[PDB]
Amino acid sequence: APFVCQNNCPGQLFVKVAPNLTNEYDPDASANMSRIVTYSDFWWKGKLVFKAKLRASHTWNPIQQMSINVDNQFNYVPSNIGGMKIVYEKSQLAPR
Amino acid sequence: HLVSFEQEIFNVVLKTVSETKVYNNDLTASLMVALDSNNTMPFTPAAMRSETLGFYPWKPTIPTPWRYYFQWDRTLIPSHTGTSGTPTNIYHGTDPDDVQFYTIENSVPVHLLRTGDEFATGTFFFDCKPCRLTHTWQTNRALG
Amino acid sequence: GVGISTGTFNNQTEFKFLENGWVEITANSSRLVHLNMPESENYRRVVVNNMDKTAVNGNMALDDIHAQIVTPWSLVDANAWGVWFNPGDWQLIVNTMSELHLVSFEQEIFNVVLKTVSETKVYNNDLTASLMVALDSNNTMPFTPAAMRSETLGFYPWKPTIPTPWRYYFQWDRTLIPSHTGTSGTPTNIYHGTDPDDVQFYTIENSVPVHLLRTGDEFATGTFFFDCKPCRLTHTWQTNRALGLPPFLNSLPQSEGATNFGDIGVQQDKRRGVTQMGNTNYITEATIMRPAEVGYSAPYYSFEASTQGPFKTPIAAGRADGNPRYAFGRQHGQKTTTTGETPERFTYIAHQDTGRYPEGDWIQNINFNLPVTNDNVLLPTDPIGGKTGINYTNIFNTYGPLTALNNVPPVYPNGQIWDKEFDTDLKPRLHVNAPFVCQNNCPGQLFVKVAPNLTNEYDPDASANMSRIVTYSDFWWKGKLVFKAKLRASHTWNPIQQMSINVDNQFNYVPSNIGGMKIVYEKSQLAPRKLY
Amino acid sequence: FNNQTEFKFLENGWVEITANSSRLVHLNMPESENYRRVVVNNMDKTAVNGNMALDDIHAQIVTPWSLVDANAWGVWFNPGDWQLIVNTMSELHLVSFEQEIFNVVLKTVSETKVYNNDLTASLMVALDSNNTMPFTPAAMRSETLGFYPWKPTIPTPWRYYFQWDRTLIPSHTGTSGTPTNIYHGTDPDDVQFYTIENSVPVHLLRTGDEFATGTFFFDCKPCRLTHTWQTNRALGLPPFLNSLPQSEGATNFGDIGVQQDKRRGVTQMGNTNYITEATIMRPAEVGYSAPYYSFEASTQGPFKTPIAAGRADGNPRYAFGRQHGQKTTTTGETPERFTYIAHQDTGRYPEGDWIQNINFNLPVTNDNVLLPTDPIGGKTGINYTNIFNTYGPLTALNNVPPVYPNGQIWDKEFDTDLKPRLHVNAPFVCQNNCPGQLFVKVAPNLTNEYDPDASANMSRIVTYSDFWWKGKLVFKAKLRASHTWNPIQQMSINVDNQFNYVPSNIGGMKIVYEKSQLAPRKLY
Amino acid sequence: QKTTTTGETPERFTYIAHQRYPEGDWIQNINFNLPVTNDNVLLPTDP
Amino acid sequence: DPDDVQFYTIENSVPLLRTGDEFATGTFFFDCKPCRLTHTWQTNRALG
Repeated sequence: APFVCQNNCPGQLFVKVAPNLTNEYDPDASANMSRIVTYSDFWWKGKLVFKAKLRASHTWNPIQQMSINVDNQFNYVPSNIGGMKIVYEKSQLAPR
Repeated sequence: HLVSFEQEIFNVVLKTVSETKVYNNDLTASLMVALDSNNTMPFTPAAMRSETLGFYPWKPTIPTPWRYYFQWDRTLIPSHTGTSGTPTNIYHGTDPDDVQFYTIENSVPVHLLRTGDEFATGTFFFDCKPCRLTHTWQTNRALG
Repeated sequence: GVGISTGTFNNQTEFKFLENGWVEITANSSRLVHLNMPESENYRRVVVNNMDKTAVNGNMALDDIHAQIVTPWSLVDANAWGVWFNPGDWQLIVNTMSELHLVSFEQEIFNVVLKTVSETKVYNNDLTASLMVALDSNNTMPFTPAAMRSETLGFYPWKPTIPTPWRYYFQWDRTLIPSHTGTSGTPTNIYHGTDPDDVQFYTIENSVPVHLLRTGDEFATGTFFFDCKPCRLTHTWQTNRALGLPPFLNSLPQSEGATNFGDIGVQQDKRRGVTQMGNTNYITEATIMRPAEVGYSAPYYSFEASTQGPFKTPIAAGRADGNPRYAFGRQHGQKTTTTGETPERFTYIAHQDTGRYPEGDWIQNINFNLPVTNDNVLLPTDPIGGKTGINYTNIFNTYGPLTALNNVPPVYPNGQIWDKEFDTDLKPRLHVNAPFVCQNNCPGQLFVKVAPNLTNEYDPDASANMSRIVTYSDFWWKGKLVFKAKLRASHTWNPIQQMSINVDNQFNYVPSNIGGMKIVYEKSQLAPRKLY
Repeated sequence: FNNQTEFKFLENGWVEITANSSRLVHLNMPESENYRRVVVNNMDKTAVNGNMALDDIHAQIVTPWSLVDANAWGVWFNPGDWQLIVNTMSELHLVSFEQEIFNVVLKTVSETKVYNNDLTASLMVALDSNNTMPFTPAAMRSETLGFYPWKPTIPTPWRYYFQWDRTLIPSHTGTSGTPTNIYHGTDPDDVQFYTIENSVPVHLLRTGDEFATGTFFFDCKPCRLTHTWQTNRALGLPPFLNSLPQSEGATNFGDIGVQQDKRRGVTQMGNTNYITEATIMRPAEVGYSAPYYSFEASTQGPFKTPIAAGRADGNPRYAFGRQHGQKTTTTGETPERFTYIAHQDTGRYPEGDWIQNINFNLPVTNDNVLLPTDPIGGKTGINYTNIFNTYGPLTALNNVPPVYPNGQIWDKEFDTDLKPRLHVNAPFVCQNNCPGQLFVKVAPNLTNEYDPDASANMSRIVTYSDFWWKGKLVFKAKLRASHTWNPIQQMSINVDNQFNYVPSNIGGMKIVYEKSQLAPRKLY
Repeated sequence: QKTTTTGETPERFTYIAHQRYPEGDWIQNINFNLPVTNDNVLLPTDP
Repeated sequence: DPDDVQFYTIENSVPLLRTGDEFATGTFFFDCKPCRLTHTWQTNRALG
């Protein structure tokens, strides 16, 4: 990663479904618990916040930059049957 | 820089399946949720197994089924193809004085969420140094 | 909780006759709106190519090629007069008002209900699941007025409504070279190209915030205020001959009968006056100067081509060869008990007399012989380019610094109310499609989508989309469009034209008690207005 | 001296660009102090039949002054800075402009040659803060101050058009005789002779003193660094596709559902039923067909009727020299040239234009349609799309992009009562008043041999000057945002274009055209 | 990966980050015989 | 290589003199750790 938390990081978030125990089960059984077929779905939301410094031009020459071109164009729009992709993108472009 | 982070889980629904299949709601049972707020459990991000939440907004996602990697004892002497015989390749179990067992239910508080309530991770903050999105070409030949 | 409804149905439109000759018209409206789930949640890029009907020569106008991003969301668009005012209201406003403004607009969704299908089909409420709703309050999405396809909400209060599935244009290249029946060349027609310069893929989920409603809570767009210019409910009759002072008459008709006429006494070259003919002495009403030109001629049935294919050049006014033609279905005014697929159709023959008559006009040489020889005059029947049916008026254009024009009239029920300004640096002077143009921003388009009601069958790896429980939603939309309008006046001695229920048209309004209703079109501009 | 550019940041995402530019400026004394009324001619070439387009006849007042003009982009921004301006920002406004001049030098030549110092004499300078002199922007002739800081540059000798009368009746190859091709002199009512000496007060400068302006403040409306891609066909709501595809691959097109004559919608023209994407009503018109390569005759001879946006025709072609961006190591006199194929889709494509008769019988027959293939006036080349004009009240246009480095920045609004809606040459047009031009001249080092009775030019010692110049030009601009899931186009250094931006072995340099309006914008 | 492809094969890539060359360097004897003799230099070619 | 290009000029980056006038810098201050003249006596043979 580019960042590492020195003291501590944000907490690890765990989720589990409480058992829908059937009436036939009781704890004296040796076998695994008999449950009703159950599933849960939920909506998640979060907000990372970054601080960033806008660059400034110090060379005379223009720097390399990330750009759509004729070749890579269709990577960034869906297909007929609803496909999507996310092609990788380089991340330390400007010459220091 | 990293500055702040938060989460919330909201608009929960729990459901059950009746056998064709028919789909029904649940309200008495709960979605169990726990936040390891002090990094007590072994720190194990999902990118190691490549199972973080999906990247497209307009699609459901699955959370990774969690496991943590235990203590164990094993030896393997190297060899290369064309060598005769078989190397010493044995598993020995565990060092019981280094073994540790972790469980959520005694390590972390649990919220029994239901179809009607939220859980909100508090606004965390970071101490991270500047990342710098630029690169250097100068080798040792190009110094001075 | 679930048990309590939240909002009240209301179509009761009311007239507040405020002070000093202005009336504030609160067009409340309400409908029941029915959504099915999307066909699939994935955004699809689709491209259409009717090579079949446009490989045949001479079918240049039939072209339908385009690309569009078929989108899971649906659009709830009220931008049509029929959604707001009933025929009694329109009778009133056209007969009694002169000028009209657009003040403010509001929306709220309430009483949302969501249902799923279980085995014949048996239907139940899913009290836990959700409807997604999203307002583009900043107009980040491209403006897509549904009236141009007759896809607004339905114009009847009592009958339910279905909202249009949303889609928007995505850039394409095409050249279609024209050809006639009997051209050998088999012209170039190539369906392909998207430039990287121009790609714009917009998604609701990223571009705007979204609310996840449940059966029990409401969404309300706050009061958005328009800024627009006035619209005139009155029409101008003076084409250029009827402007200014008429000539003086020396011999008035002595009889009462219309078969006799009055005479100018002074011979045509002895007359006084001002002219725009530097080398000719005759003064005649076809030649006397006038302050400026009313109306403008334009090349009629001109198609022109830019990067995205050929298109019809719009014209600001008509004399039918320029007046708009409308087409619409059961939900928008066709007699609802009719079988069959053919949309009802009308052409709005506007009363605005500032049109042109391309069989009436000619050009003649600067020497200006009065009895023109054939070589010194270009009649509208003469060929151009050797073609027999094409004449000079098809190429002609008189638009100038001098040409005055009226705005497009309202048209009831199928016409638009508002449109958005083009984001060009140089703005056009009028819009052919709507009377009012939002200068700053238009009201946010409102989008809706049944929240995915997943089965237990979803995974990261499945190539197929998620296995959806078949789910549908019905919600009660309510809108409040507030107009402001001045009352008419009575300058003339003799009464203006007014809308009325003449005995023949009567049973186009009162319900054909077999079950049907219709909504016949009404002229919007009735009274005359003096131009100069 | 300064040539740094500073990007100060303001509240809410505006940015202020303080562009500094400085130069070492060289000026020889005039050939003569005589104002000259020169009539200029190419009589034989324009009198050969068919050569009307090359008609150069004009009259001008040659002046004993030079013009210091900073009115082009390359004076102020370098390729590195222009990248950041183009690719991060959506809108741009001019704020303010000032000049100042410093470290004047003044010398004479004597006889190898000895280059004397002449601290006694003076350099002559005139700031036209009163906007008296007719505006004569050097960008159109590629004569601005040079687009590099380091090497010196020369200010161009100044001149302005006099009035003239000319007629040139056109004729084709093989027409009989020579058509009426005459210069009729000038009308007395139109005459305008100006002199700097009675238009502007003149400062005298020496080695040891300096000059500075006040800050001109601009009133201009925004230029946009983004382009509109939608034409008429892409406005509004697409038709609903009843039969969506079932496979990937471009061969699997989608099919709009119900037949042509039975679809719903609105059409502007209505004697026939068909609602199609060509015929569906759209809110307005983007662009317009201008009559292409129309030349019109004035009192002062023929001229090209300009066009608002191009599709090559109508797109601007710049010709420029070594001081303004041609590779300075080159020898010879052929100027470098580029045609700026602008990004805007506001143009028009004449080969797809067609007209058809009112009746609209659907598969059209030859006698009821007019095509670009078809003659007008018997001329087998010229077709109706040349004489066509569809400027109308519904036409909408986008002001001209910036052209870097040769393009002009600001330009003056014409004094006419009815003013044009856009200018062809400059993105910004200044309404109330415009930057005062700056003129420079060298005072005569008269010989002792001068007297007023001699009718030849005044005898002078060979004199020349150089001086350092410093302009400061301030812009305000707005930063863009990620309105869309895809990345936009951007300017970049790549394997092919890298050597354009870095010097040669001899240390010469070049500057290459950078497409400005580079990000897409939602039109409707 | 393309959401609509079938199959179990993952998509792979490597980050050629903008920023050693083992084939291009050597270790030699301290005495520094400039036209170096075989025994006095160790090269990447050498087993 | 195109990513690596860094062309610089004094005139475009950095902010005149004659006989009888002068130039001066601002006064700089360092924050370096001190240099020391001590001799470490432990060697490959001598340790502890």
